[PDB]
Amino acid sequence: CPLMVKVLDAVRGSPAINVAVHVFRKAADDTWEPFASGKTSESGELHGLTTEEEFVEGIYKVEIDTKSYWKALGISPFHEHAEVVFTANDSGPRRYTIAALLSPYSYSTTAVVTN
Amino acid sequence: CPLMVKVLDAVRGSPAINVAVHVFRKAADDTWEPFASGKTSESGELHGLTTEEEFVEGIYKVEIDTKSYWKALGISPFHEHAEVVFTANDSGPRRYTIAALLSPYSYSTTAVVTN
Amino acid sequence: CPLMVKVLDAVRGSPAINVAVHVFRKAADDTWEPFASGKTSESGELHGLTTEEEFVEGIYKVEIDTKSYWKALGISPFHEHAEVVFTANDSGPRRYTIAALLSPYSYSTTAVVTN
Amino acid sequence: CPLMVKVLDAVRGSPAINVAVHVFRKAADDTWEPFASGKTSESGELHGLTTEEEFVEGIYKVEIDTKSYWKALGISPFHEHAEVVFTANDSGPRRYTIAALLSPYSYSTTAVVTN
Ligand SMILES: Cc1cc(-c2nc3ccccc3s2)ccc1N
Ligand SMILES: Cc1cc(-c2nc3ccccc3s2)ccc1N
Repeated sequence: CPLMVKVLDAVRGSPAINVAVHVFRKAADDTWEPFASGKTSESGELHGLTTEEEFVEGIYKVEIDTKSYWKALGISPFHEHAEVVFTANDSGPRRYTIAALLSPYSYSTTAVVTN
Repeated sequence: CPLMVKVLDAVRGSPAINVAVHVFRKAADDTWEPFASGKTSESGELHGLTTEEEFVEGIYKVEIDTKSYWKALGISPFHEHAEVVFTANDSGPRRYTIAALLSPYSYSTTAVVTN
Repeated sequence: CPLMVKVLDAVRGSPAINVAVHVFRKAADDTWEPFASGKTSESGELHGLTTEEEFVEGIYKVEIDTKSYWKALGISPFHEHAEVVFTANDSGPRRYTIAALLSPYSYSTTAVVTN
Repeated sequence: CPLMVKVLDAVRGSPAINVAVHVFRKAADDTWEPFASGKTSESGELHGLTTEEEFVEGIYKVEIDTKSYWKALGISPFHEHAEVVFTANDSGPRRYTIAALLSPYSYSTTAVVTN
């Protein structure tokens, strides 16, 4: 509910299906601890990463494994992955959608924060 | 069902709400005839523009009235509107989503074509 | 000099070379009159479209012929072209760079306005 | 010369000036070692980060300090920074331009790779 990831393919004009996504939370020692992960669905979406109880304020990193996605399509890509790093705050809207639009040599990302 | 428009605001990190959208279809005389229109919802989406029966193959133009959107937020914009021009074909997937991500001096658009 | 167009290819990570560009200006009768045209160089850039004297106040449309670009590379893209429509020089003369980043099913455009 | 960074502001339609950029290279022990750093000029560009001799094969991370950029302009943005991670020079030496287009809740990045 509170954190969703959506991935789109700008070459095929389609959801980016079966993309691995890893979420990390910054620890007190300034290391990235694993938090949640999954693979995007047939709709390009990854739901159920976390719960309101566990998604406390902090710095989070969403890593989208774009290189493996392009390699599986036979397309040489530029990036190792796409990383989205942000602070979650409780004074802001409650639902976070991290969206990424992928091309072999480019990506765009935006946050949609609602409620 | 066959044609949906989704608009996002990259300044606020939100759906772009109440954006006027006008759809045109190219006529035989190479003029743009009005086809469908509406305003985006609270989710930034505009549904119900057309039906499968009416959405025949042809060249379509989706005009998103970005200038009025930014002016209503007190932000000086660059573009008069964002225009998305494309051919609809029956050999391709059946549902078209035209997505646009808006900033005052920039926009990005992508097509998600599924089924 | 006062109007430059730069086009990049997000699939190859390269300038988009030999892209046709047509510029129009809205006339008093609300028709798009031809204003200037050209093709991008090896650097993806198109210079020398107009002069300070000729580039008067008005509403301009920069049409970037993306479909022909992709088709020549063996890709059947979504868009017919990318159109950038804006009011120019209404505060006085300015220098405009219209940049476009192209993918088969997506494009992004931004303006850099100086002076 | 072999590595350049260019940053644009999609809110103002201008180069993003005085943006801090830190480059890291992955070491044999899989740690990110500092490689180069600098700030964008009035043109939004950062030149002279490295040399052909020093810019050997490896995995590099270009960290663009977008949060500090927006905060200085009175905007509380979403991202901590924009990170661009890529393998460089594995086919031989190349010239890399990392471009980023910034909005408060979104960024786009592309690579132009030549030679
Ligand atoms: C980064 C980016 C994202 C999008 C989209 N987000 C969403 C989010 C939810 C549903 C459809 C879409 S489509 C569209 C254009 C760009 N550039
Ligand atoms: C990431 C991105 C970058 C650009 C631009 N790169 C350059 C590089 C050199 C000169 C002008 C421009 S403009 C345009 C659109 C997007 N989305």
